[PDB]
Amino acid sequence: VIAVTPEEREAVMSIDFGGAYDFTSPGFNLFEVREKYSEPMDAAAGVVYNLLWNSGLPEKFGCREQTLLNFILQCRRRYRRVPYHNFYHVVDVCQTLHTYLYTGKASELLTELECYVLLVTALVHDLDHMGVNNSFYLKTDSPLGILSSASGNNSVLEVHHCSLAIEILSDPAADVFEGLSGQDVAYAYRALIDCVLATDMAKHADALSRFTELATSGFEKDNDTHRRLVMETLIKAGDVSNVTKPFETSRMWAMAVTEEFYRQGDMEKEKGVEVLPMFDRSKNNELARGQIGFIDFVAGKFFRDIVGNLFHGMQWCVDTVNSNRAKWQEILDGR
Amino acid sequence: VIAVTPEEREAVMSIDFGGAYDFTSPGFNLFEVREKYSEPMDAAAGVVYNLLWNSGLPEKFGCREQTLLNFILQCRRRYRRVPYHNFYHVVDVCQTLHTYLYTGKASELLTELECYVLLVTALVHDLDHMGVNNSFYLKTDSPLGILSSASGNNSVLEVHHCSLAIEILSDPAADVFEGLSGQDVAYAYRALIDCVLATDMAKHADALSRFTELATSGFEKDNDTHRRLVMETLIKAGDVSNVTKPFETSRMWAMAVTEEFYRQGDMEKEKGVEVLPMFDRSKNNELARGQIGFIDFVAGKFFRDIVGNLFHGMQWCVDTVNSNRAKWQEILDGR
Ligand SMILES: CC(C)Cn1c(=O)n(C)c(=O)c2nc[nH]c21
Ligand SMILES: CC(C)Cn1c(=O)n(C)c(=O)c2nc[nH]c21
Ligand SMILES: [Mg+2]
Ligand SMILES: [Mg+2]
Ligand SMILES: [Zn+2]
Ligand SMILES: [Zn+2]
Repeated sequence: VIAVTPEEREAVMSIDFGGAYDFTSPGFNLFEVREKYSEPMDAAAGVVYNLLWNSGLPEKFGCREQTLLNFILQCRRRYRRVPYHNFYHVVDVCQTLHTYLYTGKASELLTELECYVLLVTALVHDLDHMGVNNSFYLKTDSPLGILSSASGNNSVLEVHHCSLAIEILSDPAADVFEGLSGQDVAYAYRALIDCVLATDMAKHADALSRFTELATSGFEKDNDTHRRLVMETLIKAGDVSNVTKPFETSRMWAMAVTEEFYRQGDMEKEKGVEVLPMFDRSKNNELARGQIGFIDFVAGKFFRDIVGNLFHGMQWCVDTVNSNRAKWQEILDGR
Repeated sequence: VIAVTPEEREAVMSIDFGGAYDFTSPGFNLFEVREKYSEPMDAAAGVVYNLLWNSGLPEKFGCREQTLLNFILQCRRRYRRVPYHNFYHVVDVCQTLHTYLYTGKASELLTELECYVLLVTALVHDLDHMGVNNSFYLKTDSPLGILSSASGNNSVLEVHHCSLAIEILSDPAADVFEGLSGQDVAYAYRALIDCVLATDMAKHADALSRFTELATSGFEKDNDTHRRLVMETLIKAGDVSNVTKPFETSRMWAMAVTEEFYRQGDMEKEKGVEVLPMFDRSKNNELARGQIGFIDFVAGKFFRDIVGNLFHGMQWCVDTVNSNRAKWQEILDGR
């Protein structure tokens, strides 16, 4: 086990935000932080450390300050230098989930322990992502794809993310569940795992269907399964929240996603496997049309459905994705 | 990636066996090597390097000498200091499989590539075993157990071993599949994974059932699935081969298995969960009783069945397990 050094912790703690940022606000722009600090990775770690510690949740559940920081840094160490699925993506999902829980009032549907676990889970949900999706592993006969097929689980990356999450938390120095009872620890692990596994987009249609059925049948807060579905739906929302952010911020995320997809396509061309147009740098896809498509077919539809049927406090997400769609449409009609 | 140093390789190559051992013989006794050499772990690594390199298979498939040695050492690094599931167990399974393939003539049912992959697989089949079985993870609500429940695969340990095998092989310096074509590499990985997953004893009955059907319908060497089942059955045989070795050697293995089981039992008592008789140190069970039970209802029938139905050249395994049962019975009747 490679321990986190005092220098590494000090590099994050020394970051001075000068009270010029509201990490609890939906308007927070992580790209601004990345551009204004010479050490963007330390600054990013600082954003989540500040946000999580200041929430009072870690302290409430017996997690020490240093343990929380070590956890954040151990997670960071496991994210690669890819265009999109890097440390910044999970910092963003974590911060975004905080806004859904507290600014969006989703915390009213969960216990405090579940809110804590959901925020922690955001940081481990994409561990060791290599910039290629599950399909790539299966199409290229990659070892990880072969193992997933033989073991009987199509969630290639998600099970991998869970395994690494368990590895990180097995270290006493980074165990953010260190203050929980044995019963709560087992409960927390299952919730964390359920949430990470729920991010597999191959389960999207079914996930949305189940959420809708829960909402229409009547949410019962005393039902652990109902609350679990809420947790899974929230992390899914954060995972596809890029299109619900202020236009300019949404575009920056889109350019990152695009470059990552193109790099996967470059690898697929080399391996002689099928390359979907959206992953092909040579088919000059239009950014605007692609964003309108993701909004209409996936993300916009998802937010309109979950906000309209249960997460009423997250209306701003819908108003913004609708506004962004109109802006992209305007761009299309202009070219 | 932690590279293997020249000094580490030198420590293995400096081991002088002289001509005191025949690593290709069913009579080879690994305990003799362990007891006599001051650096038993280096000597054990030397046994496998000598056996595998001198087989001609690594060279035939483009595996370089240093690559093979690095692979052996990378595997060794991942075995823990537990009583039974340590590096010596996999060295034993590897050596035993060689005897089944060449002394037992099982190589006649496989391609040379499959023989090579089978031998390599023996070294990675128990990577990072912690001295407790799959049941332990489930009974104690361990994170790995929870992930298994959520993922759908009950072979907790075996999937883990495969994951680490993939990790080791991802290193160009230890990639023993480095000389294979892309097609053969994918084939090799699937075979290795199938074989490791086949070692989960929870699937024993089904594994034997399918093997029997293979014999019932007729083995066809040109059928890739038939040869795959042969590979899986052979590694299973090697895995439970302790009872087929010369009595004194078999007895020493039994002592190691027993102590590991007792330690799992001690841990279960500390966690407040059920402890089965076989794992209870406090009952002071007779070594002979446990071996007779294992022979009578598991290993005994298994060898009699696979040898009688297809592996006819491995008759000595059946003859020895029968003579061993008789000796255990005499130890009991004498006490
Ligand atoms: C990255 C991917 C899993 C989800 N995702 C995304 O976040 N944005 C912004 C997209 O435009 C997009 N298009 C497909 N998938 C997408
Ligand atoms: C390690 C275990 C799963 C297999 N195994 C074994 O190899 N020996 C020698 C035993 O006596 C035994 N008893 C139960 N399982 C056993
Ligand atoms: Mg993901
Ligand atoms: Mg095993
Ligand atoms: Zn994600
Ligand atoms: Zn084994």
